[PDB]
Amino acid sequence: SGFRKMAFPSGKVEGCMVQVTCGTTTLNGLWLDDVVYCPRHVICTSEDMLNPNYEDLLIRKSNHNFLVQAGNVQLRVIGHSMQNCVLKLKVDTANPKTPKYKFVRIQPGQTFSVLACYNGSPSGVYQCAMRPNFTIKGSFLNGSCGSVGFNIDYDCVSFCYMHHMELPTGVHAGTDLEGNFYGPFVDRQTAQAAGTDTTITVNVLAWLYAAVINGDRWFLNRFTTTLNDFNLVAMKYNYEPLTQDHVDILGPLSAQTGIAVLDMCASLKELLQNGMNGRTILGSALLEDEFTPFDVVRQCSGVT
Amino acid sequence: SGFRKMAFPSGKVEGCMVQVTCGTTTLNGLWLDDVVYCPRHVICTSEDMLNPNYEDLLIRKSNHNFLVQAGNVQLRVIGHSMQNCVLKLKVDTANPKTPKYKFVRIQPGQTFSVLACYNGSPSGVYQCAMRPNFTIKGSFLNGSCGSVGFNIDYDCVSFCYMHHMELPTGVHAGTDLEGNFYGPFVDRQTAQAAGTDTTITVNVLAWLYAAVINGDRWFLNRFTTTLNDFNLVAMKYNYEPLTQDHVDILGPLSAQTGIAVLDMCASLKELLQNGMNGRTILGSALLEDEFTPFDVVRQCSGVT
Ligand SMILES: O=C(Nc1cccnc1)Nc1cccc(Cl)c1
Ligand SMILES: O=C(Nc1cccnc1)Nc1cccc(Cl)c1
Repeated sequence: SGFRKMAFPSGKVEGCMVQVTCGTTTLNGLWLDDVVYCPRHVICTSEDMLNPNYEDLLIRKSNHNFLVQAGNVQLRVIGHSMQNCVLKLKVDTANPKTPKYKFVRIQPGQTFSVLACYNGSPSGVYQCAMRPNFTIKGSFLNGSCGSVGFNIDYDCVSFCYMHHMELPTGVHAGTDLEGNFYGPFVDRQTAQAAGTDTTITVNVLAWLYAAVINGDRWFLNRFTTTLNDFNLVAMKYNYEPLTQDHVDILGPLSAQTGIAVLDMCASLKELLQNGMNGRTILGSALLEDEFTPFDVVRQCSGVT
Repeated sequence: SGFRKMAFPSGKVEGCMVQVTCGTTTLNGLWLDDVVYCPRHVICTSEDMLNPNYEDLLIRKSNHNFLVQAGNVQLRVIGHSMQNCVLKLKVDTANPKTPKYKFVRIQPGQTFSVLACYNGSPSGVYQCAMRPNFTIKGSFLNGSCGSVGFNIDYDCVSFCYMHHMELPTGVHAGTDLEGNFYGPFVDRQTAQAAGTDTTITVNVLAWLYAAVINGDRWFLNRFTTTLNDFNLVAMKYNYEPLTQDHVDILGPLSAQTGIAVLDMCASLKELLQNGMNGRTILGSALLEDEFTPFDVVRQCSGVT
């Protein structure tokens, strides 16, 4: 029992972190096989960041200008290429620590672990959700760029995120490992509108099932609701509309607890309309949305 | 910017996890050098757990009865010994993945990362605080015993905790790596009183400084207080009494923000007496106490 915001074990990802330097900028790279991936803004200077012409900035750079260091060993760069907002540096040595890996583009509302790094060295690991508006509320400082987000299925690391920037609002933006930004963001030092965010309804419901499994049941009530009635409440409280797909994904949790999904929706409806009344659920005084139904089943079953 | 409940990178600890089986019980062991450490209750059966005579149960066991598996390789056990509530299994092979390590007994209120494991395999990593009452509010299932808590200072892993049991209340109890329980707990299937817990005042204050550094300043006020006046409020709200040692430890955070420690104490006093008024601080609707001043400085400075 007990429920924590649990990150994946970061060992397989720590073995992939390197330092990338170009000119006066140093950030993190991910070394998989004979390729080092890093944000393309490593090639910029303070004069460039307002509206960099990346194609032009990269033309002034040669293989020898990209200094890649993995701990104490220097990697030899034999090729460089820009793919969207990421640079791919071909190196002459395949990473002996390369795990089984995939590059995936996660969907908004899905979760992942972030291994925050500075100068190619890991500082910490935390669990994140990709917000419905494609931002992440992380913990990153200048130098953390190139830190990656990932999920692990037994021995395969699915990399889903690479950190690129902090918006003027303090929220974070980045790309998939093909350099495609999540959201409307561009890698420029400019004010950029993050769209209206909503709460990930299916995750809140999954976390309410996690609460029930772990003994916190005060919020359960004698009511039920329909998808339509619930969705009017979700609309009013800036919650993502619930669909039958979401109900279907909550099936295992519904089967384990014996509480029908629409009955849990009626609990959530009462928590939205009345608040917590100074009470807590799994140590929280607000409705948590950064656990998916998959995360709940995995944590409550002990998947390694 | 941003503030997360950040765990240490778990790679150095994942390389130490093994599976320990004795009879019909399987749990986790920590393999450091040529020694495997695990909870001594691995030698019990369901008939024994109410009041095991560990000395007697261990006498019926030989080196060949302790099956230690590190992934796919079996380790050869050449010695066994009980030290307090831990078994030390001498193996003929030193762990090639042994990092620089220390065994430390942490103080209540200090934090650490837990690498939850099942059958010698890591499932996840999370940050914990040792409660003032020597319990930990973790996430552990049956089979998680032997999972360890640790801190990392550059390349040295200070192991501080090994998981032994879940109390009937759902909170967790365990030992240091010499087998000494934290708190009054004994490794028996019996109801055991956890003492009255309090909130870790110095940590809440450290987290209020983390909030200020990251832009959340609404709670700051025009008031100040004394250690004595604050301690009367702390007494009323079951907060640990604040001492000059705690104020001294908050010195760096006080210097960085320019907010005197007693001024931050007056903010905390108003939050205790008036609550949050439906507002949040660093994404939380309650006062967080699982970040030490050291954790705040480290996260806000980027120590790797
Ligand atoms: O945000 C940037 N760095 C940073 C700082 C703090 C936290 N995370 C990241 N650098 C940057 C500046 C302007 C545009 C771009 Cl793409 C990158
Ligand atoms: O608690 C025990 N296991 C467990 C289950 C769930 C979460 N954490 C641990 N086993 C045990 C039973 C009785 C006394 C002792 Cl020391 C150990």
